[PDB]
Formats: sequence, structure tokens, C-alpha cells
Amino acid sequence: QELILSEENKTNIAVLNLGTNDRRNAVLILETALHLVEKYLGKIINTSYLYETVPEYIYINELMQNLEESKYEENKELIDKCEEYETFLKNGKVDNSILKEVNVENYLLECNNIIVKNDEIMYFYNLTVVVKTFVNDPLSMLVVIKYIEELMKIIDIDILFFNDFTIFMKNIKLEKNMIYKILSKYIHLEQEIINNMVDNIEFLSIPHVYTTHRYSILLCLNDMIPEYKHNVLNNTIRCLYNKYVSRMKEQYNINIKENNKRIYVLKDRISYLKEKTNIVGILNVNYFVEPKRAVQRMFEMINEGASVIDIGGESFGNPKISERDLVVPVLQLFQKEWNDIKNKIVKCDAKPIISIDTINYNVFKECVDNDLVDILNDISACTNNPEIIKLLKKKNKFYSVVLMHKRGNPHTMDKLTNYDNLVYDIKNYLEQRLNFLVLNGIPRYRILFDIGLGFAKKHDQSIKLLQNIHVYDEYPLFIGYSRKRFITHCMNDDKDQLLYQKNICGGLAIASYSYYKKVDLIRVHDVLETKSVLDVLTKIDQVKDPNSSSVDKLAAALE
Amino acid sequence: QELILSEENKTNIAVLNLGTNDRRNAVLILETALHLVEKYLGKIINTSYLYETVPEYIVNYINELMQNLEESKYEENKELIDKCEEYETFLKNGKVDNSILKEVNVENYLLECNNIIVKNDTSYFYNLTVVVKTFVNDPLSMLVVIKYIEELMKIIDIDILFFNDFTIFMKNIKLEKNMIYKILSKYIHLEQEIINNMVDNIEFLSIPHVYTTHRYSILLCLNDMIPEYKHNVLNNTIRCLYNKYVSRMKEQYNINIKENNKRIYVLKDRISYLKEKTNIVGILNVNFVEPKRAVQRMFEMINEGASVIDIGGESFGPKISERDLVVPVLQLFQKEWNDIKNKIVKCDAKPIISIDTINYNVFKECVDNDLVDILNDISACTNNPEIIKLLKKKNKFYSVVLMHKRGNPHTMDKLTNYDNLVYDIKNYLEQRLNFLVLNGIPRYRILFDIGLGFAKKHDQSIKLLQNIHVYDEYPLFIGYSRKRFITHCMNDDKDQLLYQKNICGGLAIASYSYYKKVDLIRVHDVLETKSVLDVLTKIDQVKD
Ligand SMILES: Nc1ncnc2c1ncn2[C@@H]1O[C@H](COP(=O)(O)OP(=O)(O)OP(=O)(O)O)[C@@H](O)[C@H]1O
Ligand SMILES: Nc1nc2c(c(=O)[nH]1)N=C(CNc1ccc(S(=O)(=O)Nc3nccs3)cc1)CN2
Ligand SMILES: Nc1nc2c(c(=O)[nH]1)N=C(CNc1ccc(S(=O)(=O)Nc3nccs3)cc1)CN2
Ligand SMILES: Nc1ncnc2c1ncn2[C@@H]1O[C@H](COP(=O)(O)O)[C@@H](O)[C@H]1O
Ligand SMILES: Nc1nc2c(c(=O)[nH]1)N=C(CO)CN2
Ligand SMILES: [Ca+2]
Ligand SMILES: [Ca+2]
Ligand SMILES: [Mg+2]
Ligand SMILES: [Mg+2]
Repeated sequence: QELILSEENKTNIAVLNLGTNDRRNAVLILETALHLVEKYLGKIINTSYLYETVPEYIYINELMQNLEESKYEENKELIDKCEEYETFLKNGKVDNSILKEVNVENYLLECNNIIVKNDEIMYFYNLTVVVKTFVNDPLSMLVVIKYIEELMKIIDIDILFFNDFTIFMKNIKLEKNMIYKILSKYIHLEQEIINNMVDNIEFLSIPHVYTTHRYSILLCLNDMIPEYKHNVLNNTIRCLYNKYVSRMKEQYNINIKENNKRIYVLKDRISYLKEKTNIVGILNVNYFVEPKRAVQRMFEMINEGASVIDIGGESFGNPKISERDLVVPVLQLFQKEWNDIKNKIVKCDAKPIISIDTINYNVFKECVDNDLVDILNDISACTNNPEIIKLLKKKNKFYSVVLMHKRGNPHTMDKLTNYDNLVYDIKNYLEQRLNFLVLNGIPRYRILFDIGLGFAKKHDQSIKLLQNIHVYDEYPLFIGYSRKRFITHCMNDDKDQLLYQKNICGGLAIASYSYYKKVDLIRVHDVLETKSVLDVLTKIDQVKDPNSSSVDKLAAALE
Repeated sequence: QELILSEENKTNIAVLNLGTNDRRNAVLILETALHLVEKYLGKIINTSYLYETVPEYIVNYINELMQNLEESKYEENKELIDKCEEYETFLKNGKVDNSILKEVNVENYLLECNNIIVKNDTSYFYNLTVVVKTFVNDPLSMLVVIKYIEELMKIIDIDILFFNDFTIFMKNIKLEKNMIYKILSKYIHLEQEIINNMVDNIEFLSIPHVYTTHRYSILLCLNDMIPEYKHNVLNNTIRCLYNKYVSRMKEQYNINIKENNKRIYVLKDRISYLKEKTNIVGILNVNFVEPKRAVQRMFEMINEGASVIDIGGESFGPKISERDLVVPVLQLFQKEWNDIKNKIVKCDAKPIISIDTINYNVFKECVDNDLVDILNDISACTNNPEIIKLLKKKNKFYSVVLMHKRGNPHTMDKLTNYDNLVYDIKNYLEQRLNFLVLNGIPRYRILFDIGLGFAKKHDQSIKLLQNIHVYDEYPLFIGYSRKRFITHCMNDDKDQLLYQKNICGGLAIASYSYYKKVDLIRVHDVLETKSVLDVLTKIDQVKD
């Protein structure tokens, strides 16, 4: 089977799974795996969310710089469709398997064995990806995958699928040149590494053994490929996923979701979806500029409770100063000030996340290259310049993004009000945007949804989007209601000094609502007022003993 | 004339149903009834809530009637009572004297009721039950007097549900014109068309009332007052009867019988549906603070949205008395308002006035001078129970907030041990309500208050809020505004800063109160609180 090393380039679809148990470093570890996969295997065109997952019963920064170059070559360029991947999804006719393919009944029994053999032989942070690969075979990829593992040194990368193939290779152990040969074909090579690998490649199963048995795997695949149907499976990934969840409720009285949590990432750390309402402080430099003043306003917001600061330099209501001249210097003064540290040598938890509210590629490029920002807040949902998406992946870094719905601009917005179906048009729009970024290899868990309150919505439509916010229960949700006219509209009425108060207080009501609907991030001017509110509500929800209400009631009834 | 007009004075327990279907005058019609019951029939020792109720067929001339009522031959003793033996006898079903009217047995009663029911085959009813310790000899005499009461009011229906433990069914009652006069004269100082009109009205008498078992609005009311009660003719206790009726309505048909039969509380003279609105009570602390500035503050608050104003002259935790602070302020306001020049046509815009006092003398003056509507007693009428006597006038009833505290503002933070915090307080409030109810204060006029920050550590004030659902059946009134415990919640110019956080923390509780359907919140910052409620209300208004 020597044509494994054929230099004739193929295009292949491979679905991977990546797991670590280092919680403190999950983001860092798994985004490092991702970058290496991108570098050494092909193009990432789908990813699941990050999940904290329970088991199924019951120096990187310096090593990143010097890395063997790939023999293949990278285009960060954008794509609309993928013909190969579309074929993988429908199961369509793909070139026959290089390796020998076992049949389904033969495959099932081999996997029966491996599960039971390991059943008897007796926190996870999981992620799936889809690779468009220039690798000819799953085994060659497994050689590379395990070399990726080996250099990273903690990190487990499996191969869940390879095209439509059904494969169970029992006898595997091979030439320490054959390993050198595979790794000569794809990576531009510069000794103890291979030794550890020959031992580990005992066998190969395509699809993976625990594909249909580990919940955490179904959970990841249900994000990426809900409709996929391998010949090996009884049903589509989503149906399996549903049966698993349904069946765990009927037969064990367990909701399996409870111990397996969806994660979104803002900067470098895990955030559990729906578990915290984060405050985002508004700094509109636009509001003859005062960069010293505006940076103290930034610090004012940090001490007031904001986890995230949102900075932009355009007006939503200006003679000759540019957007860049408004935001880059303030951000630079912030980085300068913060960095002349006076408080701690352990300030890895205390730093505010910085978001830039821009649609301009050039602004965001300058920011990213000067390490000035963490999050792109793009109110066009990257529709003004999709190339901006490219600036979200550096060689090692990833950046997170807020995608927001609007129509038109502040001057034309208020008229652009007709929707076929308000709630679902806006939801469908955003999922579409997410599909695009995900196709272009923006990690799904780094993408935040924003419905764009007051942007091309009548005030009753702003209210209605809020009435139906549960529609984002599956998603990181970032909203901005602060000081907008729809809040005022709700009120049954020196006159406009009262109006400003009535508006800030009505905002605080949406803070509460947002707290109960479990919104991930809220974009507010009045950071103190909001944090106060959130603190009280968080306290009222901290129940020391969760079923004491019924106990105490019975204690009273029998006096 | 025989043993019906017998000179021996008796003490009987009677149970009454009160009904009207004028919605706007529901309170005025039914309390007129309550007064007339209290004047002519005996002593009111229990009442149900007020209910807006689905029909089960299956004008200021009334204030002029109160100025011309003939005198009762019997007395109103207003002294407080702790006990009523006849009443405990009624509930236990122990025995009173022989019935003066011929009784029938269970079999025969059931037949004759079912005879009436079968033979008997758009606006809501406003319903109320009462227990009366009565000096009337028998149900027939009592029904006669009831009819006089109904006719005087000219709109109203008063039924006898029980009368002692008697089972009576008298079929073809024929009463002579001079007999009714004689019955009426036995109880009322009579000094003409009324009595000729009554002669027909009484065709028969049934005890218990025919529809007792068969109308939901009846079991609803009785479930408040006498859940344990089991008359011989009944197949189970009031509560079980009520319960079985709720569950049966959910299987037999698919209705939640609760949804359309609503519980009502009364703040002044209007209906409030329990749990349908979170009202704002504006705090006016008058602690020499001059009447003019304060009355302006009252006006600022009404425009800012307050439904109720709560005026207090006492410190919370010199040479000026409580009366001299509060009474003048309330006198100026009564006057200033009566300049209704902006509105010669609107008078329902008037704020309800709450007096935050415990001193009998202060409230007496307020009451004598129609300066207030509600007593806000922070001791729950514990400190001087005589104050309960001032909530009834001949024609008015006043509403009362009953707050829980221990000790005084100095002793307070040390009186913090509770076996079962949530239910100790609740049961304390229930005990206190039972005590006003026994003394003839309408149950639907009593609001509950957990007393946040009064003999409560900060975590206990939080715990009480966390368990506010415990008052889902009750009219609930809370005061969190600018209390120390709000600040306890917060994580970390100093003085005004913490002050801002505390007002905003209070708006968080305003939000929580909204979702928990709290009936009244006592706040300093009215405009701010009204803004929160308005937005939350909007988000909840799913109408297209
Ligand atoms: N316990 C009772 N209370 C009141 N009325 C009674 C009672 N038992 C029998 N009756 C008779 O029933 C008659 C009907 O009462 P009324 O004229 O108020 O009409 P109603 O309200 O339809 O009756 P009900 O309240 O019995 O449904 C009374 O006039 C009275 O003669
Ligand atoms: N992710 C995200 N980013 C934002 C958001 C937002 O909601 N989400 N909002 C603004 C502020 N936009 C805004 C301000 C005021 C109104 S308004 O309706 O109250 N006033 C108007 N301005 C122009 C026409 S109407 C509407 C939108 C700026 N950046
Ligand atoms: N019905 C009703 N009437 C009231 C109420 C109330 O809650 N209900 N509260 C006050 C206000 N009293 C008060 C003010 C502040 C505190 S506190 O929270 O500051 N108490 C303290 N706790 C610890 C140290 S001081 C306590 C009570 C006055 N009248
Ligand atoms: N589909 C597959 N993907 C990845 N590794 C596989 C597969 N089938 C068998 N293996 C082998 O089995 C091992 C599984 O190890 P682990 O994931 O650490 O339990 C790997 O090291 C591989 O050599
Ligand atoms: N809900 C309700 N229904 C009734 C009532 C009443 O008081 N309440 N009274 C009736 C006879 O007057 C007939 N039907
Ligand atoms: Ca690549
Ligand atoms: Ca009396
Ligand atoms: Mg593995
Ligand atoms: Mg009647």
C-alpha cells in the first residue's frame, strides 16, 4: 500500500475531536492544537463550541515561535462555499479509500469489543473541528496528529471521521522510516519523538470507536454537522443526540446537559454560557479630544465593576478628526497606564477585556498589531468589510467577535422597519453570519450574538426582540439597550433632566430582565448603577440550601 | 309569638354570604351590608377575602341611609376580645341549645335541596362571607331582619349559610304582616311600604343554604374562614370540599377555576385584584420640617407615580412631638388638594394616605379629621391594641399594614434568634391577622409586612426576600428602601457613592418585587421606582 506517499495532492474531509483536562489552560492548549492543525493538516472550516464535560459513567509561547514549516502553503483568503465539504455532508461520490475498508457488521463487532475491553480495564474540555485536508489517508493524518500531540508534549486529538470511510485496522506498528516518510511528505523536517509514536499507533478506527457512545462527542458534532449520516449510524447526528438526551431522562432521571456545559471565550479564559451577566462599559471618545480624561473614565469603569470596556469613535446621533485618531491614542494611553503596574505581580485576573466598536479594517489592524484590543465589536456583522474576519486569527492568537444586526446607518435606520418575521429574521441573519465566520475558521465559541436594539427597529420592535430573547438560549448573547429611545417610549409621560433619569432607571429594569433571561453581556454607560443591581439579584439567588423552603414549611406544619 | 319572640337572650353563631354585582361600588355596597350586619344582627368575628366571581346560575344615597338608621335594641361593645366560646363550640361542632325551629334529618334535607336545585334549571359577582356571633333567636327571625336590611339598601344579596349546627328545611313559609313587625321590633327601635314588600319575599328557609355545597364562590369564601368546619349535612370539611372542587374542575372539564374567581384586597374604597399590580408607596419622613415643603413633596410624589403616600414623624435606626410633625402636614395637604381647579372633573386621582404610627393619639386625631386612609402599624397593633378600635367607624372601615418586628430601634439588632425565620414571621403575622379578624376588621383590609431590617441580620433580610412566595395567598407590603442590608449585598465621595449603590440596589429589589407580584413597595425614590415598573410592565405586555 505504498501509494500512501503519492505526491499527487488530494482534497479530503476529516472531522477531529480535541480534549484536554487542564482547565486553567484549556483555551491556550486547545487553540494551540487548532493552529497546529491549521498549519500541518489543511483548512479549518467548522468548529463546535467549547464544552466542560463529565466522564461517561457516574513554555508554549516560546515553542510557538520555532515550529517546522509545512510543505503546503496558506491562504487566509475568504470562502463562500466548499464543494468537497458539501459532498461530505450529502455523502456524495468521493474517490475510493486508499486503505482497506471493512464492512459495517464487521466494524460494529470490533468496536463492541474495544468498548467492553475498556469497560473491564477500569473534568474534560472538549472541542470538535472539521479539516479540509491535503492528507491522503486517516493513518497518515494520525501520524501527523500524534506528531502534533508530541511537540505540544495534556492534549488528546482523535479522528472521528474521514470522508465516508469504514475502517478497522487491527495490526499496526511500522518502520521508523515510514513514520519519517509520512512526516517528510507534509512537514519540512529539521529523535526521541518517533519512539513514543510507534508504540501509540496500535490500531485505527474510522469512524472513531466512542463516536456514538461518548455523549461529549455527540454534543460537539451536533453543533457542526446536525444532519450528517454515516452508513455506520442508525440515524443522523442530531437524532442520536436527541435520543441520548431523551433516553437519559426517561431511564436514569438525569438531565445530561447539567454536567456538560457550553463555553464561550471572551479573551483567554472559560466563560460558562448563561452563568454570568457581564457588564460592558461604554467609552465613546466621540461622546478638542482629551485622551487623559477618557483613560481615567476607563479606570472609573473598572473600579465600578465592568469586566469588559467598549471603545469606539463615531456618533450615533464631527468636523475633521478621524476614527483612528480618536481610538488608538486613548487605547495606547490605557496600555501605558495599566502597565506602569503599582498593585500586583499577579494581575492576570484583574485586567479588563478591551473591545473596539469598529467596522474599519485599518483601525482594527492597528489595534490588533499594537496588542491594544481583545474583542472586535462589529455592528455590521462584518458586512462592511468581510476581510476584517482575517484579522481575528494571528499565527497563535485568536480574537473574539460580536456580530450585530442592523439595516442602513443612523441617518437612514428609523425608516427601515418592515420585517417579514422580526424575531426569526434577525436570528436567521446572525446564524448565517456565524456560519460564514465558522466556514472561515473563526472558532464557534468566540462568536457573540447581538440583536442590535434600536438599530432599524421601531420601539415596539425593540421591546418584542426582548420579549423573545429565549430564542438565543443556545448562544452567547451580547446586547445594548443603554440610553436608547425605546426605553423612554415605555414611560407614561428640568423636564429632560428627569427624562435622562427615567431612562437610566428604565435601563436598570432591562438589566434585571437581562439577569433573569441569563444574557451573557450587557453594554451599558452607567456601570455603577448596573453592577449594584446585578449584585443584589445575584445575592437573592444565592440559596444556601436549595430545598430548604419545603423543609422549613414542613417543619412549621408539624410545629 | 311563642318561643320565637322568647324573652331569653341567646348567643348563636351564624355564617353569612354577601353578594353584589356592581363592580365600581362593590366595596361600598358590601361594607354598608357589613355595618348593617354589625349594627342589627350581632358581632362580626370572621370574614373571608373579597372575591370577583363567575356567575353560578347553574350613587351616594347609600351614604344618606347611614345618616337615618333606626336604633338597634342591642349594644355594640367595642372592647377587644381574645376568645369566643360559642365560636369554638361552633367549629368543634360541640352542642349549643335545641333549635327553636323544627329540624329535618340528612336524608330528608338532601332530597329537598336536590329538589330545589333541579327545579332551578354576564357580570361577575362580588362576594364575601362573615361569621356573626348573633343575638337573634333563630334563622327565620334572622332572615326577616336580613330582608329589612336588603330593602333598606334598596344591588345586594345576603344568605344564611349556617346557623349553629342546625339542619332545617321549612317549605311553605306564610308570615303575617304584623308578625314581621313584631320580629323587627324585637331587635330594632322602629319609630311603611317596606314590610308589605317583605311578606312575599320569604317563601321558604333552608339551613344550610341550598347552594353551599354547589357554588364555588361559596366554598372559596368559606375556605378562608372555616376550613375545618364539618356540618352533619356535608360529606367532608370545607377545605376538602374546596380542594376536591378545584381538582375535579381540572379533570371533569379543563378549567383552572382560580383564574376567573379572583381574590381582592382593599386599600381605600376600590377593588384591587391580589397579585395583579405592584403599587408604589411614597415615603414622607417628616423629621420642624415645615408643612409647605412636605406638602410639595407629596405633590412631587403623586406626579412621579406613587399610588400611596406614607407619612411618618418617628425615627427608625427633642422638643417636637409626633402629632405636631405629622398632623399639620396632613391638614395642609387635605386643604391644598381640595383646590381641585386643574380637575373639577377628576377625583379618583387622589393618592391613598398611609400614617406610619403606633401612637393611638396620633391616629385618633387623623381619623377624627379624615386625614388618612391606612394605619401603618410597625408593631402590628401589639404596642397598643386599643388602636384596632379606631379602624371601624359607623360607616368607614380603614385598612392596616401589619409589620413584624421585635424590640425597639435600640434593642433591635440583638433580637436576632429565630428557630424557623421564614415561618416564625409568617405565622406571627397570621396570628396577628386572626386577632384583628376576631375583632371585626375585614380580612381583605389587612396587609402583611415581613419588616425587613427590624430584628433581622442582613442575611436574614435577604433570606426573607428569597422566600417571599410564602405570601402568595396574601396582600403583601414590603419596605426595602435605603436599608442597610442592600449595601451588605454589594462587592468592592465615599458617602454619596454608597448612597447611589443603595438606591440602585433598591431598584433591583423593585424588579424582584415585580416578578414575585408583591402588592405594595414602600420607597423613597418614586420616579426611579416607577421607571423600573413601567419598563417591566411593557416587556410583559404581549399584545400583538
Ligand atoms: N338560608 C337562606 N338564606 C336566604 N334565603 C333563603 C335561605 N333558605 C331559603 N331561602 C329562601 O330563598 C329565597 C330566594 O332568595 P333571593 O330572593 O335572595 O333569590 P336568590 O338570591 O336567587 O336565592 P339564593 O340566594 O337562595 O340563590 C329567599 O327569599 C328565601 O325565602
Ligand atoms: N454590539 C453593539 N454595539 C453598539 C450598540 C449595540 O446595541 N450593540 N449600540 C450602539 C449605540 N447605538 C445606538 C444609539 C442610540 C440609538 S437611539 O435609537 O436611541 N437613537 C438614534 N440614533 C440614530 C437614529 S435613532 C440607537 C442605536 C453602539 N454600539
Ligand atoms: N410598614 C413598614 N413601615 C416602615 C418600614 C417597613 O419596612 N415597613 N420601614 C421603616 C424604616 N425603618 C428602618 C430603616 C433602616 C433600617 S436599617 O436597615 O438601617 N437597620 C439597621 N440594621 C443594622 C444596623 S441599622 C431598619 C429599619 C419605617 N416604616
Ligand atoms: N479513529 C481514531 N483516531 C485516533 N486514534 C485512534 C483511532 N483509532 C485507534 N486509535 C489509536 O488508539 C489510541 C487511542 O488513545 P486515547 O485517545 O489516548 O485513548 C490512539 O493513540 C491511536 O493510536
Ligand atoms: N358567583 C355567584 N353566582 C350566583 C350568585 C352569587 O352570589 N355569586 N347568586 C345567585 C343568586 O342571587 C346566583 N348565582
Ligand atoms: Ca491551513
Ligand atoms: Ca354588633
Ligand atoms: Mg486519542
Ligand atoms: Mg339569596
